Amino acid sequence: CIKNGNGCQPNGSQGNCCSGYCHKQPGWVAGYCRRK
Repeated sequence: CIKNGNGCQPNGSQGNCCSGYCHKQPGWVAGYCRRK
């Protein structure tokens, strides 16, 4: 969990990262976490 290299929003099933911040662009399938 956490960091720009971990699953967070693969298919929008209420995606949420422990950090409390994520990142998903309208292109890639699975959105990864984000710290800042």
